[PDB]
Amino acid sequence: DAPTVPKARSCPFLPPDGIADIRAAAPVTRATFTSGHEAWLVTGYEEVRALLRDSSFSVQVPHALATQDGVVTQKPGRGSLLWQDEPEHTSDRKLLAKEFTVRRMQALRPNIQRIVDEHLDAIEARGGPVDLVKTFANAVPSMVISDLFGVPVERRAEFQDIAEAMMRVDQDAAATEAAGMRLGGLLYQLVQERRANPGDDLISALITTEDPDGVVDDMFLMNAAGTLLIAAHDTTACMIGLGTALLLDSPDQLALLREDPSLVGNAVEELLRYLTIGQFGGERVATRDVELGGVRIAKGEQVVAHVLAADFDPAFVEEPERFDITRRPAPHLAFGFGAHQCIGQQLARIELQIVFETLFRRLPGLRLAKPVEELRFRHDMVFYGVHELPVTWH
Ligand code: HEM
Repeated sequence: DAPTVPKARSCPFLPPDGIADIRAAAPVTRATFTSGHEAWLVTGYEEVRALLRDSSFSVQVPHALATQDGVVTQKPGRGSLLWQDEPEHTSDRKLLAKEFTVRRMQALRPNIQRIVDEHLDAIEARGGPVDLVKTFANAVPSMVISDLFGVPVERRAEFQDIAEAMMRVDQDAAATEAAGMRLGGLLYQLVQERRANPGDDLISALITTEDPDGVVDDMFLMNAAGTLLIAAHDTTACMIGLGTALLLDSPDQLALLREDPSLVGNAVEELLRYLTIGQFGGERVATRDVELGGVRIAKGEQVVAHVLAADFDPAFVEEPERFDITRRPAPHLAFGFGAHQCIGQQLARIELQIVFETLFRRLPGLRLAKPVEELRFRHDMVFYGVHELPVTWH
């Protein structure tokens, strides 16, 4: 009856205490997870990469281990990617990737600058103190996605409100469901409206993409839009909030940043590694027997890629436990690895670069409004973060 995965953090910016010792002894081991099911726990950097690169592992798992019951909820179909296996994941990712290009993401920089400035304009008009989460972390990323999707500015308010409601988690089952149906309704109308009046947005591009093959219908488009939005919003928001929190709690690194603004890119990469916000890790099931770190994984067995522990493997980086923005960026696993690796990562990087540069330049002497020990952390969420971040500035 294998030991329960360490979850408790005596320091909120750092991993659960017990994890380092498991990683040093047994980087592939057995554990009991939050559902009460026992699975393979993979904590070593090399092992977690080998696991994520191995296309023997399916993403269509028998148990949701991070959850109270082992119950894998309702899954989306073609175009949603997250729960697809090859060959259909892959060809559908390929279709998506044809239009959701890194070129298209780079082309969104002016948009992101504008959105970031608009939100800061609003923050500075009010003073002082504000909740950065509500007013900035949760708002910017969904607005970036609405530009990606061609949403005109008159339509932003509704999109923002619907995206936000979808995201929040002081909510019972029905409220949660209601928020999802309100979103799906919005995206269905958005799809129709792009079919009527195409534009230069991602959805209009997907509508006319080359589709041999017959697969891009309204359903496929709704699944892709919803997954892009969902995957892009809470993750980026968590990074903005936690990354700001960790920087404000790290006046040493922040000083290095103010002394040398060219460190923003490296800061963003060190923040990604340091926070690895997918705190519980990628869930896979073997579809054949596989050998991983000398240990044999049977067909049908479930495995949890603990990307957070891997991002602190001392074989990955030296003194993994210092938060050091001067590091030359290493290949962290915050965006995953292999076939399911974050498709929007170049966009997330651009957003975070613009956010952190603009935030610290525009609000100099930004400062926590309460102590760090009073902040409330996202203990049980798929994405780790803070619920609120009260701050003031000059
Ligand atoms: C800000 C930080 C973000 C993090 C830390 C993150 C993390 C991830 C991870 C860890 C995966 C792999 C999941 C797994 O292997 O189980 C993934 C996939 C995905 N991400 Fe991100 N993401 C972030 C931002 C974004 C943005 C801006 C977008 C999209 C516009 C995005 C869109 C997606 C999509 C559709 C997938 C699934 C890809 C597939 O399954 O083939 N993410 N993300």
